[PDB]
Amino acid sequence: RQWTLEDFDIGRPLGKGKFGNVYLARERQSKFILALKVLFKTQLEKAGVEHQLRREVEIQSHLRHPNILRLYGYFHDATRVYLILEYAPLGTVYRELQKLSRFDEQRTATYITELANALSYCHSKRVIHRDIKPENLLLGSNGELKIADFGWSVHAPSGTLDYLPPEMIEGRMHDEKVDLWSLGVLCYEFLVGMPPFEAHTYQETYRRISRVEFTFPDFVTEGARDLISRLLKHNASQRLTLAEVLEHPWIKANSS
Ligand SMILES: O=C(Nc1cccc(Cl)c1)Nc1ncc(CCNc2ncnc3ccsc23)s1
Repeated sequence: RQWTLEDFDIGRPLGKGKFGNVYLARERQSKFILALKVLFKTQLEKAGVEHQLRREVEIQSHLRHPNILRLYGYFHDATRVYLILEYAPLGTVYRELQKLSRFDEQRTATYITELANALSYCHSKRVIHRDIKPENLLLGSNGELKIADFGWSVHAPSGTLDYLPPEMIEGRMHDEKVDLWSLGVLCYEFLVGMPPFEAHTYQETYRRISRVEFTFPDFVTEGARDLISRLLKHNASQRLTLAEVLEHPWIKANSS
């Protein structure tokens, strides 16, 4: 179907960045509710990202998983590009973490399981996400995690610095293990309420990631310390596999 903007009723903003806003939308004919992200062509070409966008759409025509948000298609006009997305009724994990401050051990491990299942599938098709962070994790109507925004994704091998591994911040070669590090940064932020290498400047953060300089607060349990520490390894190969995450005593104990 050759979609046009007139096929939709547009509703409230769902979110917004400086690439474009996301709006609630309803397809006029079916009454189907979805999300429309409105990207400006000027912004995309002035940043030379039009190719990464074209690849995202292409990657998202193949990926089908309950824990990956759907990109149903796209259409353009004179000035803007419109992405046709699955609506995530419970919003972002980013907003949920701001509200709750931090996540208990049970909801953390459940998210990490859902994220690990999504990434396991992605890594099978040789797709690496590279941009795992709370703002790209959204919540389905049953509170289930969905990974979103495949714009920075690539086939392996190939904002803030908080979630990026050493091999990536140092402009070097990298593979799947990128997502494995980001999963460990997430586990930590879920539990603590802030990411492990947080600093007030880009340059302090960069120093902390490459030297892997992080400490745990008192309340983090030994099983969680163990998971996170086996994930946040400078040497990519030493890290841990998704299968080792999913079969981890802490995940098994606490995941629902
Ligand atoms: O942005 C891109 N690609 C992109 C953008 C700019 C440049 C390039 Cl190169 C690529 N892709 C995305 N895929 C999913 C996205 C999530 C949109 N947000 C939401 N979607 C559904 N429900 C809710 C509810 C709360 S927010 C929200 S964004």
